[PDB]
Amino acid sequence: EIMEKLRTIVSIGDPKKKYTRYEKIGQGASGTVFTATDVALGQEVAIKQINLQKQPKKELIINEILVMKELKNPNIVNFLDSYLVGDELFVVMEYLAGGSLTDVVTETCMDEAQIAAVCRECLQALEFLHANQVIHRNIKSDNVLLGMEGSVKLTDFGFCPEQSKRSEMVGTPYWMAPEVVTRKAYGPKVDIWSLGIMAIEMVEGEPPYLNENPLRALYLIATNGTPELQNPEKLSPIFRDFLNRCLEMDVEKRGSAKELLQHQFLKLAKPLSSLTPLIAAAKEAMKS
Ligand SMILES: N[C@H]1CC[C@@H](CNc2nccc(Nc3ncc(C(F)(F)F)s3)n2)CC1
Repeated sequence: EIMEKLRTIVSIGDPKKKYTRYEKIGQGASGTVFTATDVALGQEVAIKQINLQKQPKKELIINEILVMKELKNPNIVNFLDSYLVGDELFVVMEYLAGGSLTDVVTETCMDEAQIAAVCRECLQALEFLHANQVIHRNIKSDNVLLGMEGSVKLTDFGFCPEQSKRSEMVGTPYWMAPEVVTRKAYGPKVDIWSLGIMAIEMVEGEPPYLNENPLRALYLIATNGTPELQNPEKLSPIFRDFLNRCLEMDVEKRGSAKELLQHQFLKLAKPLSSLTPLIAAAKEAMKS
């Protein structure tokens, strides 16, 4: 087969002439991710190189790249373009110079206004994914990019994780909502849950359940959910309220993305340029 319908996403041309100074940045289960420079625009991009030959049956399934093509939003890392050489698909996406939310969380302390900005930006992205029936599933520190000009973007989701029951857990899935860990049918609002968790992490410098064995963490998530703050009184009442609405254990009561964009806590937001000192400090701390 000719893999039809590649026509819909591939542009003509050699991606090794359109882009230069490739540098490897991420191996990965089916994907090398490079960084590189557009020879015409100067712009830096991420390029995922995919061997369709080793793409087990996942052929039209992996033209959910076409879904990436249709669904574009300021608060996600967007598809830019794609090229083909032989059976190597190069997918070109936005590159954001900055750091991950994790790095900033580990090396700086954030105030409530800056946390309010991040959450605002994350909720805009969520609202978008949700209106288009995408659940992200992995809303963690590690999948938020903070841009040196104040951009916030979500990263590392599909749709268009499942571990055999017979397997040990090694990692703790600290971000996962209750209804997820007990393997019930779930919806969008799990992303809200996880955002909740992520907000705690921005305050505490760390995720919940890091002192915890994975199976205990699972249990606590199912029975208690709302991880329960080291020192509540440290947080403004409005922020705790925000947390509460995100971390409501009954799905129906927990807030939607759209609801929560109207919550009073996002009115604290500082402008996004307030995130840029956070990044510079994180870069400085990591020169080790
Ligand atoms: N899934 C997480 C997000 C990617 C991250 C890679 N490191 C990094 N560090 C500084 C800036 C930056 N910007 C990016 N823009 C686009 C990008 C790609 F599309 F590759 F994800 S990474 N990325 C580590 C784990």
